[PDB]
Amino acid sequence: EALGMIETRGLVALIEASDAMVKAARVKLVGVKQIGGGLCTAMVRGDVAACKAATDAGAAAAQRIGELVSVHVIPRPHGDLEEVFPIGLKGDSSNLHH
Amino acid sequence: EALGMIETRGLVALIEASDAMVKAARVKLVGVKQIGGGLCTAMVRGDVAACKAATDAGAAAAQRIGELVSVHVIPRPHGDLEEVFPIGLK
Amino acid sequence: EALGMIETRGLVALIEASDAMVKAARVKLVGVKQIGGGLCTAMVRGDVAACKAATDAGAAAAQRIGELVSVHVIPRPHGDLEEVFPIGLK
Amino acid sequence: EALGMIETRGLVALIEASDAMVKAARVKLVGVKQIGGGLCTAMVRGDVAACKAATDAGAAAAQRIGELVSVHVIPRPHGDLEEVFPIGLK
Amino acid sequence: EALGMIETRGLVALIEASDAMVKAARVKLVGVKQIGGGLCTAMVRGDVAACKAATDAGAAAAQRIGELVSVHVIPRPHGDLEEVFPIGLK
Amino acid sequence: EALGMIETRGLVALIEASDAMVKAARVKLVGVKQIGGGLCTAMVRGDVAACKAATDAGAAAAQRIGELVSVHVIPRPHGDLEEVFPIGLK
Repeated sequence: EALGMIETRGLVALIEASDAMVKAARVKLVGVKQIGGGLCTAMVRGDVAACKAATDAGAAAAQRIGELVSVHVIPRPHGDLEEVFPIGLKGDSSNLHH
Repeated sequence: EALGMIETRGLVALIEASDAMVKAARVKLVGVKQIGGGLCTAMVRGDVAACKAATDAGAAAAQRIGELVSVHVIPRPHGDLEEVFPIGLK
Repeated sequence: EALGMIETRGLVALIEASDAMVKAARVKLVGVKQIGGGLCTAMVRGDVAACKAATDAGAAAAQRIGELVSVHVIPRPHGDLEEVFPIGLK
Repeated sequence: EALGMIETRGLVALIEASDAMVKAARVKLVGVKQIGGGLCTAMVRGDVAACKAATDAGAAAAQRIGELVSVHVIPRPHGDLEEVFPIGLK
Repeated sequence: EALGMIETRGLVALIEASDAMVKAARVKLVGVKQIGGGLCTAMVRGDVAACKAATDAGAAAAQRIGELVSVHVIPRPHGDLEEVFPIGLK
Repeated sequence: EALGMIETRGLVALIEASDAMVKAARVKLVGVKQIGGGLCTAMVRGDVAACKAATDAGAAAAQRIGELVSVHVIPRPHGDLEEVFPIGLK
């Protein structure tokens, strides 16, 4: 699956984009993270062409209400990019152990 | 049933808003928040019209005692939203 | 009972105003929450007027110690505000 | 019965401050604190005047190393301050 | 082995780097620390030749997606570095 | 024993300097720390001239990858500093 994300400086701006994203296309919202500075990021997985459209509409709704800084998509997430980023669906590592 | 929120720089603006918000219409305050930064956000959920009123009161009520950043209401939050954001009635 | 609250940008100013605040008149320091940002805020609850005297003086003493962001008071803090901000009696 | 503080933008400017304070006079360093924005505060307790020499010396040692933002001292802190502020003797 | 890292302002730029790093060459992505004002840093470890191919590609691909604040590889970090920084093979 | 320390803004910068720092003279990296705004420090102890040279190399190594806030040495840390700062050998 593709990785879509947008990062905003300003939460409210973030939630709105997350709303429009998951509304735009067939993409789930595998979570969000903030890292200080007021910067904070939301991330989604889906059909590549889904995550493309969602982010696109995400950036829109974001610019409208707040300060959007960056948006980007990644058709080919590195496998091991996960054990390190909230980019995960729950592969049930722990609920997978039983 | 709907979701209104406002984003400040300044806690004291955010608390004033909250207060105008609930006090302005029929909408329960479901989450405050922070993102490092000095920025933090308050949340409410009620009738579409309810949230627009309180949002309107808070934005204004904060305009006066500090920095306002953002107001918005989302009439019909996508379900996915809630599992991620502090946005539900517990 | 009313709610007084001051907010600054620097802990020193802050613990300073709270000290006037509590010294000025009939009020009790009840919470302090930090947004990081270098913004920090204190909270006290007296009879409305005891929170005006109290604040007024707090912001003063603060400003000499440096950078102050907000002062404000709310005589009748909406009820469910308590359950979301460190404003509560205890 | 004397409470000296220093506030810096930068840790190494504060670890210096404290080092000179404890050294200058007979005041007991009862805790550090940080509040985002790279601001943080060192606290010390002693003889009123002893807090004055110690502050004057530590403030001054930081102004050389870097970013100094606050130096104050309260000879007679309310008791409310202890239970909320980390100035506690321990 | 060698240790290369990239530091960004922005998590997104960051996430892209790592992804282009782990792709560019024979390197294992071993860490991501994070600090204030949204600077987050990313660790990797491999052939010193290989930590170059990667830091170069990860530096680049961030460049276009946002704010890069530093690239560097250390061929042979001291053993100390290990016990005080997220570099270690876990 | 003394104390060398070299504060930054930017982690990667701080890594290179802890490395070279510990690589310059004989000294022990006793620990690190951040306090927001993305300032952070490393802290080592060793024979006092150890620290002079090491700090001094970390400062150069640092001045280049990124931005350096503070270097300093305090040959004779007041024993008190140590129960409040990540300064000790544990």
